[PDB]
Amino acid sequence: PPVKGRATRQRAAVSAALQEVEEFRSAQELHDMLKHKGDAVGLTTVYRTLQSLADAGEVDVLRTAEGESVYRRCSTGDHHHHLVCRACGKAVEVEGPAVEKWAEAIAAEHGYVNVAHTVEIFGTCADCAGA
Amino acid sequence: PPVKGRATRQRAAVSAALQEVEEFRSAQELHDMLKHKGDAVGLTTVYRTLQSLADAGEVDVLRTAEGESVYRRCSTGDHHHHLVCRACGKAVEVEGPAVEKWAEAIAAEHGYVNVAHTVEIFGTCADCAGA
Ligand SMILES: [Zn+2]
Ligand SMILES: [Zn+2]
Ligand SMILES: [Zn+2]
Ligand SMILES: [Zn+2]
Ligand SMILES: [Zn+2]
Ligand SMILES: [Zn+2]
Repeated sequence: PPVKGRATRQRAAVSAALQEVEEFRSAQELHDMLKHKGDAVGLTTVYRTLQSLADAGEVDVLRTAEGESVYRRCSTGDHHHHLVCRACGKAVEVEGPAVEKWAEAIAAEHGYVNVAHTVEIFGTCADCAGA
Repeated sequence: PPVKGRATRQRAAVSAALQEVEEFRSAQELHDMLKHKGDAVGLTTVYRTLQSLADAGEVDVLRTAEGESVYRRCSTGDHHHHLVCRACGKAVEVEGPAVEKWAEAIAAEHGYVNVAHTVEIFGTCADCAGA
């Protein structure tokens, strides 16, 4: 995830941390993990970096049930949706043109100019049910 | 909108105020308009009664983009999704089988035991362009 400004070891470290993992996580959790592995990087610094990255779109955002935003550097850059298990945190890249066509159709029927769909599916793995 | 608690003027007043308005609105906005109407009801009371109603399923919840929560009453008791114009705040309920079929297919393919899909979509309506 290249940054608009000059690259610095803090930005490189947070980028390495983002690409290191695949689950969704907030600024606090990634701050914890980077400090524990030996980065010593600021909370507001990582917050600003992920704000800039989300503005660039290199990472994907998701508001949890409480409300806090979690972030995930997704491999696929095209339009896509994520199936997320809260017990595991794993994200599966799922995309369907049917929902996009439905959104376009309902927007046209209602005469709406632009459509910005917010779709998320929350579930549990089969292993989660098993003990 | 019956409330699980005993019959009191607070619950009746907040339920009537919610019924009168047909726009997604935050707890603070509901408290302010209730105060202006002369109810003189507490903000914590508004929050508690609103949470009780949301747990009862008689009301529809939604999370704002910035983080706050808005709530609205829809006449239909059946499951439905919402199109909400951020510029005006007006919300309209629709239902399309395609999202349900896609969710079922994804759950079957990935083996997820149970899933909970949230589909709330946003777009500007015609009067926004009109001047
Ligand atoms: Zn992705
Ligand atoms: Zn999509
Ligand atoms: Zn799981
Ligand atoms: Zn509704
Ligand atoms: Zn509008
Ligand atoms: Zn649905």
